[PDB]
Amino acid sequence: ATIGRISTGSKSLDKLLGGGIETQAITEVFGEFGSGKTQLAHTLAVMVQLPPEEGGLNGSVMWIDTENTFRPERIREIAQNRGLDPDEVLKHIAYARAFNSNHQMLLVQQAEDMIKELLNTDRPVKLLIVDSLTSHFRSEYIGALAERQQKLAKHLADLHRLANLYDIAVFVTNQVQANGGHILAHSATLRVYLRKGKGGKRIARLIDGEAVFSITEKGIED
Ligand SMILES: Oc1cc2ccccc2cc1O
Repeated sequence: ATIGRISTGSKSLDKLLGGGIETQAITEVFGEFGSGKTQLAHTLAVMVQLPPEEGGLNGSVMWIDTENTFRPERIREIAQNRGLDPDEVLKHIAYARAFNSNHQMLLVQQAEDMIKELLNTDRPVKLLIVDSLTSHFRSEYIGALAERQQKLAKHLADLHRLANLYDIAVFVTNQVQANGGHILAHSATLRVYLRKGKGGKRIARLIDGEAVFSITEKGIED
């Protein structure tokens, strides 16, 4: 398949990304608590449902939530201010809460079943969100870094296999703050560092210029 792109909602961020986040890729956004990673996830879950002329892929979404941070009412707001019907947008987001890191890993295998079901339809899965990818692994493997890295490596490999095999954009969030971080090392296809700037602006930089945007009723925008 050709590489598809999903607009982030921000022209600035899209330019930094060469058009948007890519299918057949894992995009990892990392930064401190409150930097806006989950807002970017919510925005992408709407944008992907637009036609390509507006920066989407007419795609369906699968969302794995590890922190109970998915907000359907926020999806509705973004959809309504992106000219889409909010009920339709929500009907095309499959949502699951991961109870722990082992359940999170099983949910990726389950996602493949729905991906296959939708593959030949007019609304194939085009976006798989894992928010937060690292939170359960970090809390469960305190004092056991070597074992944590083994499990994370397999999880990321599963996500790669889905991105490439089914032409999906995988978008993952990772909280990194004071003294923290192996990030995801070199595993993601693309690492985006997100931070707060003056006056509520958000600033993004590729790790391995900078885009600037705001969180609004449209999700994010310049
Ligand atoms: O109905 C489902 C929703 C999911 C969401 C994310 C990951 C896996 C899922 C599996 C489902 O059957």
